[PDB]
Amino acid sequence: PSQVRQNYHQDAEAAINRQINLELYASYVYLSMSCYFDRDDVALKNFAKYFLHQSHEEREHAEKLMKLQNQRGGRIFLQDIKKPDRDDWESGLNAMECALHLEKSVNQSLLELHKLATDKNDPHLCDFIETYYLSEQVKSIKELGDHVTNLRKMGAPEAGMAEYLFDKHTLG
Amino acid sequence: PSQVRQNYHQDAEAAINRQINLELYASYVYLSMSCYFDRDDVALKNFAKYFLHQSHEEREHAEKLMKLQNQRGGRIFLQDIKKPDRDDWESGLNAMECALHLEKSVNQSLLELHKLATDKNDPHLCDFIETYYLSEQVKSIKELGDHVTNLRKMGAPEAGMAEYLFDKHTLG
Amino acid sequence: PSQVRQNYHQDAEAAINRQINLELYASYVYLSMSCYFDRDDVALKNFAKYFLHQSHEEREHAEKLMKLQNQRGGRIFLQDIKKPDRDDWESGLNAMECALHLEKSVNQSLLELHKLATDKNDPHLCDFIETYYLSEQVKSIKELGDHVTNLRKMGAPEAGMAEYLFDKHTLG
Amino acid sequence: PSQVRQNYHQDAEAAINRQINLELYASYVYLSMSCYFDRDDVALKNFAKYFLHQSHEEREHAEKLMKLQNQRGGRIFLQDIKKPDRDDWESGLNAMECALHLEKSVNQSLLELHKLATDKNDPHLCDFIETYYLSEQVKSIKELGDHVTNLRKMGAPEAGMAEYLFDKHTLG
Amino acid sequence: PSQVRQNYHQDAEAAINRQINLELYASYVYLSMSCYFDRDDVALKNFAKYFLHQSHEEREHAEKLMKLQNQRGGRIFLQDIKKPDRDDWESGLNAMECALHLEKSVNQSLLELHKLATDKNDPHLCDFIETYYLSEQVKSIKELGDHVTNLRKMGAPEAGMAEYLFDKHTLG
Amino acid sequence: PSQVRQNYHQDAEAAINRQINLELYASYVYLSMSCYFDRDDVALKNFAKYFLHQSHEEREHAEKLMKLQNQRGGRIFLQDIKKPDRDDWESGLNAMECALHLEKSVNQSLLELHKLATDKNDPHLCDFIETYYLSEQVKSIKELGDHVTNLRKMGAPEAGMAEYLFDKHTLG
Ligand SMILES: [Fe+3]
Ligand SMILES: [Zn+2]
Repeated sequence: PSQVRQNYHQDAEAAINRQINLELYASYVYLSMSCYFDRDDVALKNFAKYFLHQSHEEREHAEKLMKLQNQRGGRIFLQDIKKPDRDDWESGLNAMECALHLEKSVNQSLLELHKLATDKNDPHLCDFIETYYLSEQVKSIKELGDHVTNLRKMGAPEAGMAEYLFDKHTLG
Repeated sequence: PSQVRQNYHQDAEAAINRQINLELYASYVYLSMSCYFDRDDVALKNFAKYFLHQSHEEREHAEKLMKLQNQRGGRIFLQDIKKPDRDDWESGLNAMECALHLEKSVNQSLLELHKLATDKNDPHLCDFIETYYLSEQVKSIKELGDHVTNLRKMGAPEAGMAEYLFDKHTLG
Repeated sequence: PSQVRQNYHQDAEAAINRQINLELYASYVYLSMSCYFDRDDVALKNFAKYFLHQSHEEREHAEKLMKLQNQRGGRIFLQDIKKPDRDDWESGLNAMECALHLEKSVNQSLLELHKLATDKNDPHLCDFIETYYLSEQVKSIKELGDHVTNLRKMGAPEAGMAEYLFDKHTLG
Repeated sequence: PSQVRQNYHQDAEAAINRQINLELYASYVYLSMSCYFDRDDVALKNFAKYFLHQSHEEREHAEKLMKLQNQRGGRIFLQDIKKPDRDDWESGLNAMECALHLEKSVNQSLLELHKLATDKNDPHLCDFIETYYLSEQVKSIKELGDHVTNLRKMGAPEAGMAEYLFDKHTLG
Repeated sequence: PSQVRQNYHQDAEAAINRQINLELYASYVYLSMSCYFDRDDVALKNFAKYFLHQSHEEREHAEKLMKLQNQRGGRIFLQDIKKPDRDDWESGLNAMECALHLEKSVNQSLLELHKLATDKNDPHLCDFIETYYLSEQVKSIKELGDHVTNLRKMGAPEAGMAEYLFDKHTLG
Repeated sequence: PSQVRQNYHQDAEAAINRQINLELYASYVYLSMSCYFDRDDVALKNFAKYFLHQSHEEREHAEKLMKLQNQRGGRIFLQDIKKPDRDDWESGLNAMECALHLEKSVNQSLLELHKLATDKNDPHLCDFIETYYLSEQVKSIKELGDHVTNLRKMGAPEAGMAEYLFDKHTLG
């Protein structure tokens, strides 16, 4: 056992590794979205910038989980970062909806992680999750819901000016 | 259900609405205290300023609860803000004691809210409450206890100079 | 009678208390509108900011009325702040129209207050009203009329881009 | 009962007093380590500075705990601060290992305190512990583990240049 | 013997260790006073700040004695820091009187230390004591006498405003 | 065919996608190395920082390849980022050797990419590779060779002070 490990259940370590993989996958999905919006035939620069920022934020969340794992004496066991479920995201609105679904799934994973840490009576793990990931997930999910709502009202994707003007105003 | 709603129990939403109403009522009570101390026949400008600041802080707490409600996909259902239980607060000491009682009741409501969020396994709600309201309630209750203790020792309300000097020194 | 009171009719005192309640109610209604526009399924951040500013301005108007009441030796008697007539304001255009109606009603109340103060020959009360509330009410009513006109011409709420672009340009 | 006390179990008060004593004892032990490394025949100035900083941080932790106890209406009951288990810490590596053991024991005490506060449904106490002591304990334990690991790899204490160079580089 | 030790009698080393313990005990007593004055039911913030400053100054005096012990080649042998004689100090005036008694006892200990260092013909120890502790003790004892005199004249503790106004003016 | 695509062979598109995957894998491997060196039982902060910087640089290289693919009208097709071949890198010297091998393999892939772009007569692709990846690969491979040489000469890993001093001086 690690010299620093204390009140850090093994299955909490495994859940943290799984959450690290999930955050890396979310970063990869956001990178895919950014790439799709950097396409010449999509050409939504602010959508691409927003999703690239989300990808970097997800990578930072993963790195923070790795730092937490090392802090608690757990060992990081990296897995394959699965490819995003598709390459063509088909619209700014569809990409925002997929990002909302991804952040809701990541929030569900973090909620299960917090539940596990509570069951194992790991107050530091619970505090770390609720301080650095749960509030961030709620804020990101609310922002994505706002984006999806605005795009839907604007008439996206059918209304071609909708996505362009959302790119300029909301994301620019 | 709201597109952003996740792990947000209906009764947690109802408790948040009730807490919003309670914070608005506390703001109204503090406004009443400030108005009472702005009276010509009371004329405690720093008591009035202190209670006006408390009223604005309570309004900000309510607004933050509304922001949380919207963040979690819950719907804000505002109720009548009941009038404060009295218009004449009868002294700086009595007003401070009533403010202490009000903050204790608001803290009890927040504690019940945290208990409900814990029973419903809403870690984000628990973290939000404990981060933005429980520490603030403890600090405010301690400050009000200090104010009441100092006013009682100084001889308020019978010692008419006690309230004036507390207004100038502690609240000024 | 208050030592500072002179040429302040009791019915003027009651009218000022009623106006304080009405301004607090207007603040509450504007807060409700801001909450509605902070919803994930509405997501009009500048509408929410505008109505929150209106709510804070109405609260400041009530605070100034209470300061006036204390200045004149009258006694502030706070009443229940009634719940806003609805929680779902159903559109930016509808919210602006309801705000216009609310400000017109508040202006009518202030006009009746000025008429009363003129009847009781209270020149200071009349000057206070016309200096701090009548001009503000006219300006706010004109601004709300402009907002409603622009939203109606834009095609709101049927034109989904109308409310979004009004949010960005006029309110942003 | 203190006028500010609310949802503060007496046994939580006793546990906080015990944690006060434990943090003061940790401060005393760190002071002893700093003194040992300020010895002419040890002469590790950065080890002494590091352990003096740890002692002052432990004293600040105890001060914050007593501020919390007063904030919650509990009564601080100070006990004898037991002398450190020894005066000669016999090496930088041994002192770092003893500091790691001390911080692990303090973290275990804080974990038991958080468990008790959770059992007594004291969300403010739990939040205070996790916000100000659990994260700090994890960080300090990780830092001490890093220091011990680096000293062991360097060959300390047998390799006499190991402790000196760790003093200069890591602690300097 | 320590390589640096020179003209440093063994009993001078023991007296320095005893004085280190006494200064740590004085720091602990001042910490207890500060905690008592941070209580909600006495709530004298400037009394608490003054006694916390005294506690930190006593800790610094102890640290300087440890530095002197190491400088002279003596070995620091820490003992249990006895708990303060009581937790409830019962008043600002009583706390100031107890602090005066504590500083006079510490001054007596330092005077005996200087007497011993003179008997052992340790001019450096005598100079260190008279330069860093005797003048400080005389100044602190005079300040505490002034505080006690002012509180007694003001009518403390019976005069409730006495302690509050001394807290504000002298200690604030 | 993309409206912007010109002189961009399908083989070049596929090779760019493969190089994107390889750069992402290199970033993942560097992240694994950084995490390994952030372990309590490794505790080489500058090794961890160096490998984290390498991981971020590899991610930036991948992002630049994605930008190039979109610029040329090719379509980014992301694949699974395979887990690094090991989790425990077992040494600073071993990690540097593995990084050298990884950068040599990435440089070989880039060289094959340049060979393909030359065979397909894609001068812009060749220029992009040789301007942004070949010089960087040569510089990184030389730096890693220098690091490995210095660690080997220092006696790493057997000389436990070797890795620590390389961490402080070369990487710090
Ligand atoms: Fe060196
Ligand atoms: Zn002293």
